[PDB]
Amino acid sequence: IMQHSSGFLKLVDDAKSRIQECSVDDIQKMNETQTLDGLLIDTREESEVANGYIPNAIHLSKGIIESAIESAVPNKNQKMYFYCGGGFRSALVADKLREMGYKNVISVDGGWRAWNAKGYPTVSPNQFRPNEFLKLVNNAKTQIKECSTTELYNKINSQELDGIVFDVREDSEFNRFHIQGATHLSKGQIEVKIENLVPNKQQKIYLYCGSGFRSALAAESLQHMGYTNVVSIAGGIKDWLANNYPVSQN
Amino acid sequence: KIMQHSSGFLKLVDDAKSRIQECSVDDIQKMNETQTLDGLLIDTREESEVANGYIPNAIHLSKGIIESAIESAVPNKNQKMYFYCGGGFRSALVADKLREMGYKNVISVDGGWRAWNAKGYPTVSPNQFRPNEFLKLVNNAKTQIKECSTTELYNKINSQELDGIVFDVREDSEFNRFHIQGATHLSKGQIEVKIENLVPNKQQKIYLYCGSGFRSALAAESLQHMGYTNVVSIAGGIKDWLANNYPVSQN
Ligand SMILES: [Mg+2]
Ligand SMILES: [Mg+2]
Ligand SMILES: [Mg+2]
Repeated sequence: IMQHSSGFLKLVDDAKSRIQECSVDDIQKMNETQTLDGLLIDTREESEVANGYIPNAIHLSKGIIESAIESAVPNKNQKMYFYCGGGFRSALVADKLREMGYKNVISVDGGWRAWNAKGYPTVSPNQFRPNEFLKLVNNAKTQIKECSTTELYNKINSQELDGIVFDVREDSEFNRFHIQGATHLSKGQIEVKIENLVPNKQQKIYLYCGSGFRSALAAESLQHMGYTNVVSIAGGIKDWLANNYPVSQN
Repeated sequence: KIMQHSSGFLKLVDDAKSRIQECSVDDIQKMNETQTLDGLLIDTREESEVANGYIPNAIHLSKGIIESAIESAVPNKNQKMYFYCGGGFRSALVADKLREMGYKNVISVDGGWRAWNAKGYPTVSPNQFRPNEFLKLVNNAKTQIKECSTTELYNKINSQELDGIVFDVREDSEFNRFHIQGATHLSKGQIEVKIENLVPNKQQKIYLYCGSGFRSALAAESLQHMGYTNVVSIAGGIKDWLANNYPVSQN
């Protein structure tokens, strides 16, 4: 039960005179039918969104949204739906973004209170899993060969390395540190560059990333190109560091 | 940049292009020029490529990281997204992979950055970027409000001459890291909701600070619209406080 004060609500009433609102029903119907046609933006505090949020939502708090929106959503025509606890703070957000030139903004009347008053589905932050990414990764792992960090490190340390090692992380990740002697070939660029770099498609190639996941996807892709001896390092450089294996910076 | 793409890569690209929708760089340019862009415009190139310039209205999600990031960054599987790369080839692989994950409202920009520049269309450098509308709002607020320096606030606190209530209007995570000793956390998000209960006397002197002086200026302007007549924003924020080697507090 909120006890909103008169001066706050005067600001809210003024904002609501200028911005478009929709119902929680509109959001729920678009969610259920997979027809949501804008960004759905939770403007509540970090401590509020930790207790659950509306499906398909992203977080940009009212406190930071003006300072962040032009970098995060440069397109002034982008359709955006805002909600907060009760439909009042989100009206102020939509009106400020309208003032900045984002006119395709909608505030969700009633907000989180109305959403839960109708019993609509919610999600916890702890519940989030990148399910489709992990499905793609498991799809790749079924098709490829993998090798542990211990097996690779033991080969390197024993001067029995039997393949080329590529770090398929981003520039910034590789630059901070990498497995010593690894060659940087980002997953973004690997299919473009591999045939010029490694024309022998039977050459043994080890790929690693942060976790074993991006490298598995990259290895599947190289197999589609006819590379027959690609190996992904299970657990990636995270598992490598967990085993206290060493890393190097250029 | 003249590219020499290998046959194996282009077979993958041909397979991807057979399953995804493409548009032209003209379509992107026409939507940009008329402010009618109707989806996210996503540059899938490497960090080192985007650092040399990019297409207006674009955001960056490299092909290397996009599958690992998309469900957190764009949870809505119906979100319309346009992808571009150097030449329309990597971006087709990206669009096809996101389609495989259930993001069907995806389009690859045929010809990519190379066709964009071949037609002489406008580009942005990363160093050109300025949050112009945010800075306009801040200057808008500063015109109307009172400000004082970090040194004025510091001297007042250390003289036991503190004449106002001090609010940190940053986010939860920022306040919990460290704050000016004794300041009450009242986020800019919640300040209008809570201020009348915490400060019923609208002539009570109130100091607001944030990281830079920018959010507190916006918050101070909003408090004035509610009839608070003695709000003061700390120019330069807690960054200028630290710049003067003034100490901070946890808990
Ligand atoms: Mg596959
Ligand atoms: Mg104003
Ligand atoms: Mg404290």
